[PDB]
Amino acid sequence: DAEFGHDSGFEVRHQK
Amino acid sequence: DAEFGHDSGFEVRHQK
Ligand SMILES: [Zn+2]
Repeated sequence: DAEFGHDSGFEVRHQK
Repeated sequence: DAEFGHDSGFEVRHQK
């Protein structure tokens, strides 16, 4: 699991 | 899941 904080994060950092 | 590539991403971007 991770999506409770993970949207994406690859160059753009986490947006939520 | 996203943990297979998620280590973080909040300030540093994704490292895994
Ligand atoms: Zn992430």
